[PDB]
Amino acid sequence: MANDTPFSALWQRLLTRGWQPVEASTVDDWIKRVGDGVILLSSDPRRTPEVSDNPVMIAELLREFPQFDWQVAVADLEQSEAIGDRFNVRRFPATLVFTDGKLRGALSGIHPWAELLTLMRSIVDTPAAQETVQLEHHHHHH
Repeated sequence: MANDTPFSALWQRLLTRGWQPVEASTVDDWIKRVGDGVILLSSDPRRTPEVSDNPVMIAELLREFPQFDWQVAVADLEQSEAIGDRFNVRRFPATLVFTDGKLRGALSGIHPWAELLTLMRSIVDTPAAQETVQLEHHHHHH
């Protein structure tokens, strides 16, 4: 891993709320380790009035599924583009649904509650089993 790096005060404020800062590359190993969790991409950008969203409702989501212990990560602004591409969310703000150490999908659309429950539940209906392929190294050379 790295040494942890707060890019700016605008960034570090998210770390004050919590969550792990991940990259498009190192998110792979992160997922396999945590098993169950959600990655927050670069969500809502600035507008003009305070009609923004900001990740505050993701907490109640997490606590609504207390069956698993979810780890939440943040994909910065840059990593979100590569990560979004990889998980086929195109390039739009969405939460990545990871359970069982495997990808369930993304949450693009469905913003208010009620519908979110059934929509997400439809995807996380039944638990599964992961392929289990964790190649970790100490020092092969670097």
